[PDB]
Amino acid sequence: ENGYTYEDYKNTAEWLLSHTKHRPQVAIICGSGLGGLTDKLTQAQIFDYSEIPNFPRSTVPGHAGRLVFGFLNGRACVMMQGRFHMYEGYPLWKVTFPVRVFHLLGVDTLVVTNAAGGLNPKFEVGDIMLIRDHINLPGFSGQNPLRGPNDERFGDRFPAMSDAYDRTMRQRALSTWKQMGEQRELQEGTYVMVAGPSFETVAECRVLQKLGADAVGMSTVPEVIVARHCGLRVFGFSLITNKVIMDYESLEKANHEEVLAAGKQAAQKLEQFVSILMASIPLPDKAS
Amino acid sequence: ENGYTYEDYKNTAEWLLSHTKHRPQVAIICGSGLGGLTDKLTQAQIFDYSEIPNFPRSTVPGHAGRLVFGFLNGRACVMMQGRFHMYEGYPLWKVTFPVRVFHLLGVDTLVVTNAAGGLNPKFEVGDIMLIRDHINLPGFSGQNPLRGPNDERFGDRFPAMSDAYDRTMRQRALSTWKQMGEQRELQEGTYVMVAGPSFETVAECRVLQKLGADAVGMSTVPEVIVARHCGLRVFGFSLITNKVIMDYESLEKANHEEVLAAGKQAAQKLEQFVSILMASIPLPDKAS
Amino acid sequence: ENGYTYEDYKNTAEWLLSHTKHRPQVAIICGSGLGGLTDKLTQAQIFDYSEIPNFPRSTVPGHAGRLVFGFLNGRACVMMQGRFHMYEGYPLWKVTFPVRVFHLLGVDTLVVTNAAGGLNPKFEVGDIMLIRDHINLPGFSGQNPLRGPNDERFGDRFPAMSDAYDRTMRQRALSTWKQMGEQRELQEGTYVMVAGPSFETVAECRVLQKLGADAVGMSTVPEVIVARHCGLRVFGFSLITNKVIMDYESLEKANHEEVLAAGKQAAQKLEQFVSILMASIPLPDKAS
Ligand SMILES: Nc1nc2[nH]cnc2c(=O)[nH]1
Ligand SMILES: Nc1nc2[nH]cnc2c(=O)[nH]1
Ligand SMILES: Nc1nc2[nH]cnc2c(=O)[nH]1
Repeated sequence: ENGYTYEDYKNTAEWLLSHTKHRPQVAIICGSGLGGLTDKLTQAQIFDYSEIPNFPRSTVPGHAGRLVFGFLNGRACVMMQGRFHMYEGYPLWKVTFPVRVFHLLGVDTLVVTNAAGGLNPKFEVGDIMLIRDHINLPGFSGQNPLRGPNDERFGDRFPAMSDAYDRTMRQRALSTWKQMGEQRELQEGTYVMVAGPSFETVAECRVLQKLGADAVGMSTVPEVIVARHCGLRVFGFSLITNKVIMDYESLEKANHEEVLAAGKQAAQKLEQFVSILMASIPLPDKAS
Repeated sequence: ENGYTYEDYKNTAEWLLSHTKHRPQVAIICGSGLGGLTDKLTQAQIFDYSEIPNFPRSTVPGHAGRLVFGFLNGRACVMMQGRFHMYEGYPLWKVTFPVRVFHLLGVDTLVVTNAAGGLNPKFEVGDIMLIRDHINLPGFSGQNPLRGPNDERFGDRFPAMSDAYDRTMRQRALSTWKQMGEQRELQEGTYVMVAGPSFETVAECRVLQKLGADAVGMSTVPEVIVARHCGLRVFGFSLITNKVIMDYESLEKANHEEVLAAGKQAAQKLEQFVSILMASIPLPDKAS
Repeated sequence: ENGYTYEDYKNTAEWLLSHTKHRPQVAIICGSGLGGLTDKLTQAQIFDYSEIPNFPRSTVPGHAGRLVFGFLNGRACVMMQGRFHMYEGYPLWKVTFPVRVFHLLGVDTLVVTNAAGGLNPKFEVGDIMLIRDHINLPGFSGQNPLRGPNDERFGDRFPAMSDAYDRTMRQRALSTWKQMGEQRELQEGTYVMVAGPSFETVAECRVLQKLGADAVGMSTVPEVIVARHCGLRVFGFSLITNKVIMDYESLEKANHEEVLAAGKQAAQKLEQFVSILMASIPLPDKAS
């Protein structure tokens, strides 16, 4: 919304289109440490956020912030390596800008990935959690990417989000995990978005737990919301990079070298899993 | 606050006053589908938000956004048909502007109405819920209409809200429902304001439930707060237009054609009920 | 962050330094009614917020808003009498500005004090609560003082806050309370920051209770967060000035004359307690 006008999304979509032979069907948003997925593309055309018109450039990253087009396991993709977060200063209408243009490019599905902390006791670090639902803490307070006058050309005023995370895709995902003969199971739960850049206190770790959250993070939710408003099929995963909740002798506290989640090894596992699912995402062709 | 200065409220009050023979004692804010209450006025003087000076115009509505003066069942009213919401972009000091000017017009009571979703299991759609209390989610985070320097000419710095919804008015309301010989009872509970324009996920529907909320909505609370700061008697109702909370087979999801709450029929029931209560609201005359 | 640049904190630190013979080791932030602690200083050099460069002046206070340097029970202090709150309009990067400059002055410890309402049933007004942890409601929604690009010269991007309130200092504080032979014990619990200037409804008083909060307030948390990001040892107390949570016959409601907490008497008790603890805060000298 604000700051951006429809023609803005229009000019950015047309520009990209006229600058790439590619026409994407699936946009993929890589979470921290899941950018290597871009290595899995064939015929990649890399665009630096900066080159792309109204596209929000990176506050610091950049060189870990690019939009790369290609083909992944059957599908025509567009991967955003290095996503925007509101903790970096971007208003939510800049953070979710990409999604609006992906819609105008022709994208019909959005797989969003992220790194998150483990709230559910079952979860072990390294785990992967299929996002079945979410709790939008910023949104309850006004920080919803849809705020402002609504463009009925994109969507409705009051979109429902109870059915956000595609049921089929999540079923097919659970099945694909099994068909791969995977040992540690594909977990599943509610992701709670929290804004601030600092990590949580035990007291905070307990309210999110009490609220029903399984993994906590600082992104995804805004993009899921504007994806859905546009009518995109959405599904995502969370790479549990850590976990906490004990005043009673924390013995640790986290920082960032912790948010690696077995680094390469565990990240590679999501990257291939995600690539395997390209086959399981419906062709626009109708494929009947 | 911000954007508005006292003389602004002053000029808007004086202008309206000098433009209307009417001097209101009760301001009524109509929720979605409760604008027909304006049909119940006698000697209506209709002002388009736009004509009124510093008055925030409607982002899209307008022609469902007007301030109409008149008499309703004994009382001298001023009804706002088409209220402002923060999900439309209005900062909370624009959303609650009317209340500040109604105070300067002479208003001493404010009946606020709204449409809300049912969180309490008891509630059936079509129901009416007497607002006994509220949970201000945006306010916990900073989105409180009172934020900014405080004008002691309007009120205190730290107004108490534990006694927001007038006890007497709510008693008289419960009684009036019974005197009307009403079948389905007048429900009563805590209203939780949530900002974002999109509707809630099941996971979100469960935190609001856990927090103690009975009906969820996206307005009222900001206006109740600035009404009280001014010293106005406040009371309101919620037209339960829908209800949800089940990951375990939602089978539905809502949108907006759902938020009708038996449309006309149920809305008419609140509109007359509200008109009947004009008799039950104390005359400034002291009436002793 | 925003609005302020590093050189800004730099110029304000150097200016103060060049304007005071003093070099502080402990910054103390006085809560409502705890400003008399400034009376306990020796060799005080008082600076009006206004005189100090980029320093946010007071929205109304001022004459209850000053930065006074001196010595308190062994330590070289800098006390902020009259702290900034976001309910007054200050963006969180103005509210927490002092802390950033105190860091540049040489401060290594920050004792923050505040007045709060009692959520825990045990607490009696007049009580003092050692802040062992907190729940940052504004931060969950985006209102975190660290938001914006991160200055690695001050700290990391994702600072941990699970270990915010210094364990040792809190142990030494508990001990000092006992060594003083104090009757009513030094309480301890989780402080929940809430923004809005108005006070809470019973319904709101119950969510904070359910969330695990022991005392509710409208400050401290933002400053604790930026203090920690800088690497400062932080510890604080809360003067329980009141308490509520009963729809079922509130019988009272609060306002501000209530937030006195036995005024002088109870405030004096925290002021001396705080002064006694100067001895218990480690000299930068290493003191080995
Ligand atoms: N807020 C938050 N975000 C995370 N991202 C990865 N781990 C965490 C965590 O523990 N907390
Ligand atoms: N947030 C919200 N607002 C509503 N207004 C009417 N129904 C609803 C609902 O289900 N949710
Ligand atoms: N929010 C809030 N702040 C306080 N500060 C002192 N008492 C209170 C209280 O009851 N509520």
